[PDB]
Amino acid sequence: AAQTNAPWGLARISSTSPGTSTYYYDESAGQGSCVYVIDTGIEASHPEFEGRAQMVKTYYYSSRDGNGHGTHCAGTVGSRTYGVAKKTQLFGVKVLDDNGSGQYSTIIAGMDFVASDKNNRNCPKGVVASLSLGGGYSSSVNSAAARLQSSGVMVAVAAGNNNADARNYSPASEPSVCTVGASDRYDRRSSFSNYGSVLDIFGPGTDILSTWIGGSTRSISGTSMATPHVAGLAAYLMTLGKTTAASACRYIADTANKGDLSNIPFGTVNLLAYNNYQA
Repeated sequence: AAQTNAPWGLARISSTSPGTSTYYYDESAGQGSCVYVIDTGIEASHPEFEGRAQMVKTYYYSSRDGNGHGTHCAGTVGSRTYGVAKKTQLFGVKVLDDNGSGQYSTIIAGMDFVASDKNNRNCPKGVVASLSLGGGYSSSVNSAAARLQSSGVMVAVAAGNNNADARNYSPASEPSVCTVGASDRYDRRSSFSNYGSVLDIFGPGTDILSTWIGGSTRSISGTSMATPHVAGLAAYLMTLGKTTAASACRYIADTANKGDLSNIPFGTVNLLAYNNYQA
């Protein structure tokens, strides 16, 4: 399948070159997979989600996304126009308040929630979790991410936006999950992207158009935007049967575009997520 005039990040993930604008992908499109977006919520009524999104858990007075961040990330995973895996099922877990903030205890509870809740959902092609959040190093936060991964969920987490080594941030620093840095449309490391040996992969993160609350759209930047590209890619590849939740991060690194990004610090992987789809 070909989506013309796609957001640059979608085109990038199906291309061996920057500078194109059509997204190419197998029509299976993540059907039969599920992606949990652990964030500020998801505006599930947005036409872009086509009834495939739902809130399953909140720790606050509402499950609605009063911020936009979670809706944007969910849109990059799976919206019809802005999403990588256009037929996946999206499940929202609201661990962040409408200011985008959350206690680590709440975030940990949300991760353990997903590890159990997947057993209440129909995801025959596999389960992914996208975590566009983080703060300073916490062994307990890392352990929760490790448990979620161990339970059979492909966990993708943001590297962070400090232009610093991600070893000092959580869950970015957890070795067993997939830690995602950000790049721009010219294949440069995004100016804010964290780096370091703990990163597994880069995805598009600068000037990313996606869904927003109020039935709208907007372009924003962050490792929060790169992470759902990788989460959606994992769901798409799992639906194709090419990999599993336990092996998808490694498979994405195996099949990435290699050596094509600029301003990658010595010791950080130079790997850009790529779907290897041959039309």
